[PDB]
Amino acid sequence: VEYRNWSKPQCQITGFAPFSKDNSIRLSAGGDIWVTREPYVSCDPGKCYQFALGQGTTLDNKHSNDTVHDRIPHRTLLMNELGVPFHLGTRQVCIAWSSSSCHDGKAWLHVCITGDDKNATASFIYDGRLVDSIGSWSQNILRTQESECVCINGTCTVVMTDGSASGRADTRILFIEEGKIVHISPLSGSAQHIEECSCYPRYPGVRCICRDNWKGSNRPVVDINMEDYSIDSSYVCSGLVGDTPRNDDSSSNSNCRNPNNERGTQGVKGWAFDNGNDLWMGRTISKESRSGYETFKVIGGWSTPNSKSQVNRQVIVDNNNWSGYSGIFSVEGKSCINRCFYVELIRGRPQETRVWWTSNSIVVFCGTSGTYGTGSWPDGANINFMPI
Amino acid sequence: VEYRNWSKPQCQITGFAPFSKDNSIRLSAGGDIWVTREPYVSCDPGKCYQFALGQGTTLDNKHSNDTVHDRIPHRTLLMNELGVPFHLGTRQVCIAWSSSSCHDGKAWLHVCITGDDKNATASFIYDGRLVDSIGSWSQNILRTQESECVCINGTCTVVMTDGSASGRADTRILFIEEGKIVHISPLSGSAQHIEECSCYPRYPGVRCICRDNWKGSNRPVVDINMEDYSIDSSYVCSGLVGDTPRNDDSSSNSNCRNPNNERGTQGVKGWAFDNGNDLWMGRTISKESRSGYETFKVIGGWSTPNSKSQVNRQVIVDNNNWSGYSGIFSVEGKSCINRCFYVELIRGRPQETRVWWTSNSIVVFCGTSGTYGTGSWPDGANINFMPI
Amino acid sequence: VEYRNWSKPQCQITGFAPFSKDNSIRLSAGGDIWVTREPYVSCDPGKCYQFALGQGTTLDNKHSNDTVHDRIPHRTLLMNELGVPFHLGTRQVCIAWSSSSCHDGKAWLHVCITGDDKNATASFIYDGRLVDSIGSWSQNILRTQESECVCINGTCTVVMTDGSASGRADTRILFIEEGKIVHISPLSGSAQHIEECSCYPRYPGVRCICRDNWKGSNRPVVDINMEDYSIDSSYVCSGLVGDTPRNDDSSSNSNCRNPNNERGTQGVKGWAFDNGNDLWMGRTISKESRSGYETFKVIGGWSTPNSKSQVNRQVIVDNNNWSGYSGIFSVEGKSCINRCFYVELIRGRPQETRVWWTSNSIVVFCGTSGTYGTGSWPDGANINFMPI
Amino acid sequence: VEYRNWSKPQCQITGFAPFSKDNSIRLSAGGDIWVTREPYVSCDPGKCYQFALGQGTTLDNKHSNDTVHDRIPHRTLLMNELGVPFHLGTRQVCIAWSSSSCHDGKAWLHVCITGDDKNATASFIYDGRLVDSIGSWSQNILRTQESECVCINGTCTVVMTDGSASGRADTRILFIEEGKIVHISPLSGSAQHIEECSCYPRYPGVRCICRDNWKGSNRPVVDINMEDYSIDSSYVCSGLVGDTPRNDDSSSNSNCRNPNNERGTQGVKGWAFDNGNDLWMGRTISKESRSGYETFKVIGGWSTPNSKSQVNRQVIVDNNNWSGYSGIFSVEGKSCINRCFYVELIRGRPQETRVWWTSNSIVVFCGTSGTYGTGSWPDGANINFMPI
Ligand SMILES: *[C@@H]1O[C@H](CO)[C@@H](O[C@@H]2O[C@H](CO)[C@@H](O[C@@H]3O[C@H](CO)[C@@H](O)[C@H](O[C@H]4O[C@H](CO)[C@@H](O)[C@H](O)[C@@H]4O)[C@@H]3O)[C@H](O)[C@H]2NC(C)=O)[C@H](O)[C@H]1NC(C)=O
Ligand SMILES: *[C@@H]1O[C@H](CO)[C@@H](O[C@@H]2O[C@H](CO)[C@@H](O[C@@H]3O[C@H](CO)[C@@H](O)[C@H](O[C@H]4O[C@H](CO)[C@@H](O)[C@H](O)[C@@H]4O)[C@@H]3O)[C@H](O)[C@H]2NC(C)=O)[C@H](O)[C@H]1NC(C)=O
Ligand SMILES: *[C@@H]1O[C@H](CO)[C@@H](O[C@@H]2O[C@H](CO)[C@@H](O[C@@H]3O[C@H](CO)[C@@H](O)[C@H](O[C@H]4O[C@H](CO)[C@@H](O)[C@H](O)[C@@H]4O)[C@@H]3O)[C@H](O)[C@H]2NC(C)=O)[C@H](O)[C@H]1NC(C)=O
Ligand SMILES: *[C@@H]1O[C@H](CO)[C@@H](O[C@@H]2O[C@H](CO)[C@@H](O[C@@H]3O[C@H](CO)[C@@H](O)[C@H](O[C@H]4O[C@H](CO)[C@@H](O)[C@H](O)[C@@H]4O)[C@@H]3O)[C@H](O)[C@H]2NC(C)=O)[C@H](O)[C@H]1NC(C)=O
Ligand SMILES: *[C@@H]1O[C@H](CO)[C@@H](O[C@@H]2O[C@H](CO)[C@@H](O)[C@H](O)[C@H]2NC(C)=O)[C@H](O)[C@H]1NC(C)=O
Ligand SMILES: *[C@@H]1O[C@H](CO)[C@@H](O[C@@H]2O[C@H](CO)[C@@H](O)[C@H](O)[C@H]2NC(C)=O)[C@H](O)[C@H]1NC(C)=O
Ligand SMILES: *[C@@H]1O[C@H](CO)[C@@H](O[C@@H]2O[C@H](CO)[C@@H](O)[C@H](O)[C@H]2NC(C)=O)[C@H](O)[C@H]1NC(C)=O
Ligand SMILES: CO[C@@H]([C@@H]1OC(C(=O)O)=C[C@H](NC(=N)N)[C@H]1NC(C)=O)[C@H](O)CO
Ligand SMILES: CO[C@@H]([C@@H]1OC(C(=O)O)=C[C@H](NC(=N)N)[C@H]1NC(C)=O)[C@H](O)CO
Ligand SMILES: CO[C@@H]([C@@H]1OC(C(=O)O)=C[C@H](NC(=N)N)[C@H]1NC(C)=O)[C@H](O)CO
Ligand SMILES: CO[C@@H]([C@@H]1OC(C(=O)O)=C[C@H](NC(=N)N)[C@H]1NC(C)=O)[C@H](O)CO
Ligand SMILES: *[C@@H]1O[C@H](CO)[C@@H](O)[C@H](O)[C@H]1NC(C)=O
Ligand SMILES: [Ca+2]
Ligand SMILES: [Ca+2]
Ligand SMILES: [Ca+2]
Ligand SMILES: [Ca+2]
Repeated sequence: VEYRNWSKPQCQITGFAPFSKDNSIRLSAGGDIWVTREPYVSCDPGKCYQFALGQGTTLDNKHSNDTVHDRIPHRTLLMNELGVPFHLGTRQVCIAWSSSSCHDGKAWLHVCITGDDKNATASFIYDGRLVDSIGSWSQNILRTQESECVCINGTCTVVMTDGSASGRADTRILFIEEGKIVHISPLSGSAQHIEECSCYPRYPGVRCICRDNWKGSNRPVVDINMEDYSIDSSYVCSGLVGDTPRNDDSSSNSNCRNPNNERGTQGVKGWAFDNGNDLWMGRTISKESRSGYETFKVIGGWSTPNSKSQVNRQVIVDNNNWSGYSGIFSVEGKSCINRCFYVELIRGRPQETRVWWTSNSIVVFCGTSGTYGTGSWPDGANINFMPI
Repeated sequence: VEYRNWSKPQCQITGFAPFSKDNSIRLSAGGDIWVTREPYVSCDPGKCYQFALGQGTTLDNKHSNDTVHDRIPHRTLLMNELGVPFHLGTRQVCIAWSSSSCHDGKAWLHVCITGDDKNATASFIYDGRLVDSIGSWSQNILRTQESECVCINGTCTVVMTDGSASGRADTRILFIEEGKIVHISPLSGSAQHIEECSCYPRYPGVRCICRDNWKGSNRPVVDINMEDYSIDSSYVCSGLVGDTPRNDDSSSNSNCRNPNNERGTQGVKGWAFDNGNDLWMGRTISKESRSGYETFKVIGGWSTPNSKSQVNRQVIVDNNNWSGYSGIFSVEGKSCINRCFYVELIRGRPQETRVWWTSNSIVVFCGTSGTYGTGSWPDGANINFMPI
Repeated sequence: VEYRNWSKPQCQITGFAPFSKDNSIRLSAGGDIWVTREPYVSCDPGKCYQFALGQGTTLDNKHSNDTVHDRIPHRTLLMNELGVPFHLGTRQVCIAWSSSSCHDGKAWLHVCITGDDKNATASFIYDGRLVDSIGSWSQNILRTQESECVCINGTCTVVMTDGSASGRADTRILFIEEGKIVHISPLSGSAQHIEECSCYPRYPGVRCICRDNWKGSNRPVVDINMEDYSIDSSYVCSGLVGDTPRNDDSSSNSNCRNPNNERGTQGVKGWAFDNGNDLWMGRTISKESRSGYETFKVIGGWSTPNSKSQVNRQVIVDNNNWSGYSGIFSVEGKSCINRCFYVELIRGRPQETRVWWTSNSIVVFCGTSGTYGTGSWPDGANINFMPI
Repeated sequence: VEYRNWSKPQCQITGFAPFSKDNSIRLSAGGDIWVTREPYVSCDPGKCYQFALGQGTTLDNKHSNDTVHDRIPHRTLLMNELGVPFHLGTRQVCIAWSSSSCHDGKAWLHVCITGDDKNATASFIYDGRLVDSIGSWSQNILRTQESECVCINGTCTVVMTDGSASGRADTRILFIEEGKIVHISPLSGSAQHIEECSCYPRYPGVRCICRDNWKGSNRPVVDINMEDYSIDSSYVCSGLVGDTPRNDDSSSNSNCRNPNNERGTQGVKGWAFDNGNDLWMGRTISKESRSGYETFKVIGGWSTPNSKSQVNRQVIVDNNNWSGYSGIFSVEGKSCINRCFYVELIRGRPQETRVWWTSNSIVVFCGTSGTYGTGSWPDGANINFMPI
């Protein structure tokens, strides 16, 4: 087996087609299913896997109470084949309240963070064994992507942040070979706050669209040079911005370089990718809450500041339904690299108070060069039918 | 591994022998089992798999209420080794309220349809990745076989329909290579309505026996030429007709060419196959409801219009028990290709109203050249023992 | 992979050592576990599997009521790796209320009998496909070994009986190559009634120790010549007889040739094997009921009529606990063939009437050339703790 | 596949990083999970597995009552991939109330002890078959490591004891090749009582840190020469002793040679390993009970009698939480052999009497040459939420 290089052109897509749905919450009402959040998808050269951070409990279980909280020692990284719900036979791959995983063509890398808020540990597990670890450098919630890392020619890269959630933080980009950290680069460029990067291979480098939790409702961009380890960063050009919260479309802005200072505080993990001058992106339908999910192409959204002409919109989850995090993953085809995305469908607290837990299901779409119709694929559970 | 060509003669059979039974509904009364309908079977070169469309819920689960409905966003294609019940570790292969699957000798193809009735999307997944998609062409419930597609020399074919369920519709035959649609041929010939084809390899081509939901209780036949993509169609000759509803045997007719206009509206998915001038077929025992199931050979049933001489009858499910959809699948043996079939055993609504759900189990038989006895192999659940 | 020839000498054993226990009934009180009976064990060249006839239901399930009955259409052959309890993910390999399975070194053969008492069907499934079938020849409960068949050089043999349970019956020995019946030999010799043979390879032939349900509490022997298909039969010489019911040790007899007419009617499946002039055998401890289980070597038990000197006794299940069927299986070692056995531990009806079901667990022992101690390994469930 | 030689240098470590956690008890409150104790971890050349002794029952099950007891016939060795909780699909590998397992590079060896206290049997299972067995030599609870054995060049060694738990006993070191005992060496050296050895490869030999249940709160050391089968033994030099119970640090002693006679009776399974003159070790935080868990390096802890200079302490489980047994396992990396350890987290009786059962979960850490922070990773179940 050979290392992945991702050295094919990006598939020319017309939009996205339905790929997977796990129905986790509906099933939790009649079966033993893990409580999770922060899911993502990543594929080895043959097949795709779904990941999520468990809460060390199933849903119909008194331990599900108060699982809205982000970090406990019992959170572990769950990994199943895509479409297999997180049942009790699910393997816990490592201890983690923040994680990233990727396959370099030969084996899986998992980056797993756990421990005290002020002094966390990131473990690097490769081909089923612990190879390296690093401790918190800013003593303030060391944290990473919550989606797939990217490997080119045996070197994988992952973005990690330590420091304030609402101010200048310390972001670093790690380069990892067979689980061993070989280089660490500081963030450089004009992005002012970076969290939860959704990264994809863009040979010969890697590109990430992230979350600015401080001053921007426009999404930061991080560009990683795999050859000399140099880093650059900026903001997505599109005037149709990707974060939540954000201003409405008529009053949102981005200049490609700075956070827009428009309802910039807080945010949600999301994604986007460039195609020439244009941009494919997803976002919540609601500008204030994690409700609904839509994708579209912005004409000039990559190259033209404040561009707002969109086309090829698709509703993924209608605005009467809860969404959550979303992220990108890439899949190598015969002659091109396709882009896919997942969206987290969060149920329970804080939005739905009949129950005491917080969990999620997922829905997954992949780029297509063919044609498609319309629909909406929400979580689908009836909150009144759930164990509280 | 090589592409399948199915280039062996058809096995000479004397009837069918018991092969598999999953007992899904009996088990659902004491375990967490998926609610499903529209099951089918298909084998890779090594082993057989059972498929079905989940309802995004288990049976003992409040979400099982009102699962009689055909199309919701939460339906997904389930896939297990044949004989493994749909428990919570079952993989959901794609999002689908209509589907077909087949293995070309190298990898699995799944065709999965979901979304809005008037604007559905068909996804084509090959070797674990989304390769193509197509949108609705008549804006009226794009739909496909609900049984295995057939591949010869790396080209797979699947029959799809869009348009009226009770009038002229738009049926097309897709040719697919490694997940990519390479050609689409319109239906041609004298079949006037085509749904839910049960197809089998008949080298060098493919033959399908389908459901006419409009004017015929005789089953349409679709012949597919894999070399030039040409299509022909007609109706099964046998005067013992295969649809439900239908006239009783003394007053049923087929002329091989036209729908018989005998209780033609509505129908059920079924199968038949030719052996020279003769026909092997199955059908429900009841002529008006999906109750019981029988198989038999009709002498001259392939070649002689209105032939009604049967022999080698076998009861599969006695008429005091519910059946449902049925379909064919083919299995390559050492020197010949065998024909097998499955029967969907529907329990719950609308026929049994003590419970609020609709689900099924399955029973499976394979052609034999040996001898056999008699029996009946129904679902076997006691409706009074079930969670409602 | 090559066909098995079993052409190594038999292991010299000093007794048996603990190998496996599944604890099915204890687990059934807190988990979804199949109701089964008539288990057995068989190994491919790499690993062992446990088999049993399911009753189409789990134990904590209203359908478990009245599972004391032997034959219903919902019984299927279950197959797991040895030591994996029959949970809901268990594969049902075929439809069967009587079965036998074996691996020829290349693939599995399953012989599965189901259908009407007076007209049953045996299906032969090889390498995952139905290859042959045969119908009842005496119209009276066609039935087979309920333990492993034996294959030498690609030809597998299995013993089947059709006819009276309490009088002359029609026993036949089938020879099967890759699932295809190639020859059928009538029983010959002096055994007067043959059921439920426990067979083992004894190169160049196969030897079976069976159950006489008519006139003998001494066990019949069937010898199968794999080269010319000839059959011989007689009775185990040992004066310590293996069936239940039977006379006490002081008044039991066997002459090697005829049924002993000592509490001969009824019986239980059991096993024995020869070592030179001596005999290793197991049996219930109770002479009248399926209670307890013991193994020992009878000096001259193979060659000397009415021999009663035993040595190397081991209690497997003490007499205060229920047992049931037992059978032999053989395992190829580096330089010899080992013999192992399982015993079925029956719980519920008819002996324990607090509950309405009948099920079993298993315990498994293997021949050893080493040393060992003592113990008792019964089912271990508390009938008062069970769902009724 | 080749035999393991473990012929690489030991990894230089700075401490330990989080590796795995199974959350067994939390999950048991909402799912069917095995009752277990005496867990351990061992890896084949590709991946790691978790083992434990089941109690033949799930936790939410009336049979979980009184599972504090050490030895019943229903205990079996469970084996899952590391991180997969012991659900109902878990394989029971053999019958055992004491065990050890290891992989020699080609196949798994399991050593399984069961039966009567005064006459137990040890079974040796290699590559899925029973190869050897040995009976009790002192008629007083034959028992072994409860952690991984170690194989070099096709010879596996395991430490077994028979005799008094509180006085002179009979300890022997077995040498095993493909499951067959080829040599047995008596314990030699100055260790006066040996139980539950935690062994690791230290090419060309094997080293074990054990439990003295009689006179020492310092841990015995056993050195095994794999070339001539010679044995040596002594006690860990460190004045910071590893057993529980023990004296406080100010008044604890070890002279490297004799048991210290400081709260020597009783004990708990634990581990340590050498790095030059220094010692890495773990122990409960409490000196009297199985509460808390800490690791640290003792400068001169291997070579300097009574050394008490520690550095690089890490809390693994804070002292407000229950621990239990702990043990070492070794993982071969690209250029070195790493050392890892697991901690058993015991819940229920005798410490927590709200419930009537005794079970455990596990947490697992691996050596790292990188950096790390702080935390505590206890079982995490709320005893008040548990089925009693
Ligand atoms: C059947 O399905 C197809 C495919 O999904 C669908 O065609 C699509 O329709 C949408 C909506 O009209 C198109 O996307 C739009 O493109 C225009 C530019 O041409 C944009 O202006 C639109 O954005 C505005 O309107 C949106 C609401 O529709 C707002 O949310 C947004 O803020 C803007 O105000 C939007 O991007 C899309 O291009 C086509 N896709 C293709 C491939 O043609 C079709 O309509 C469906 N038919 C029915 C009747 O369901
Ligand atoms: C033991 O099992 C065997 C094998 O299943 C069984 O033999 C079969 O019997 C049936 C019924 O007699 C045969 O099928 C019939 O064939 C005749 C032509 O020879 C047809 O006329 C029959 O059709 C008419 O009758 C049917 C009801 O039986 C009606 O439903 C139908 O509409 C027609 O009116 C029917 O097809 C079959 O050929 C044999 N099979 C073989 C291989 O011989 C046997 O009877 C069983 N024995 C017992 C006592 O159970
Ligand atoms: C520790 O375990 C060992 C191994 O299990 C055990 O040694 C065995 O003891 C039994 C019982 O004494 C021996 O089997 C006996 O052999 C004699 C002939 O030498 C027979 O006469 C015995 O049969 C008679 O007695 C039986 C009851 O014991 C009756 O059931 C039977 O009907 C006969 O009347 C019996 O076969 C066996 O040979 C040894 N095994 C070996 C290898 O030595 C030992 O006793 C155990 N120690 C203790 C004290 O538990
Ligand atoms: C963030 O995490 C890091 C890494 O875990 C942590 O650094 C570690 O701190 C501990 C505690 O200070 C160090 O271990 C100590 O080393 C000294 C020798 O230098 C020993 O004397 C200590 O033992 C004494 O004190 C213990 C209590 O701390 C007693 O239990 C013991 O009996 C002795 O009296 C102890 O071994 C360790 O070396 C460092 N690790 C590294 C690699 O630097 C750091 O403190 C954390 N920061 C915060 C604010 O949480
Ligand atoms: C399944 O859902 C149905 C429909 O919601 C439930 O029956 C309804 O109950 C409401 C309120 O009690 C009535 O007003 C409706 O008339 C009922 N609908 C029908 C068509 O009868 C039913 O209770 C649910 N079943 C279960 C087991 O919860
Ligand atoms: C198992 O089934 C039997 C038979 O139905 C049940 O026993 C019967 O219960 C019915 C219904 O109340 C009574 O009318 C009969 O008198 C009973 N028959 C006998 C033979 O006593 C039994 O209750 C069922 N067991 C369980 C646990 O449901
Ligand atoms: C677990 O088993 C114990 C022992 O049988 C049960 O406690 C006993 O209950 C009996 C009957 O009331 C008393 O007479 C004994 O004194 C109790 N034993 C002890 C040690 O207290 C207990 O009820 C069982 N637990 C559960 C949850 O069923
Ligand atoms: C603390 O909040 C951060 C993360 O935010 C959220 C959320 O749903 O918004 C979920 C995460 N949950 C987990 N990954 N477990 C957080 N991240 C962490 C490390 O808590 C945020 O990005 C600010 O730094
Ligand atoms: C709408 O009815 C169609 C299908 O019919 C039925 C039925 O049990 O008859 C089940 C399917 N259920 C699913 N495949 N989910 C339907 N087909 C669809 C696509 O709904 C029919 O063939 C007429 O067009
Ligand atoms: C009818 O009884 C026969 C079989 O006996 C028994 C038993 O526990 O004794 C279990 C079987 N149960 C199943 N195998 N299912 C039977 N065999 C059959 C075919 O019923 C007996 O050997 C006489 O013929
Ligand atoms: C009897 O106690 C021994 C073992 O003790 C412990 C314990 O938690 O301390 C658990 C074991 N439980 C199991 N291994 N099942 C015991 N060992 C046995 C064989 O009982 C001890 O080391 C003294 O000899
Ligand atoms: C869940 O925990 C909360 C907070 O501690 C408490 O207020 C509430 O009563 C609990 N709810 C349930 C369902 O037990
Ligand atoms: Ca923001
Ligand atoms: Ca019709
Ligand atoms: Ca008898
Ligand atoms: Ca001690």
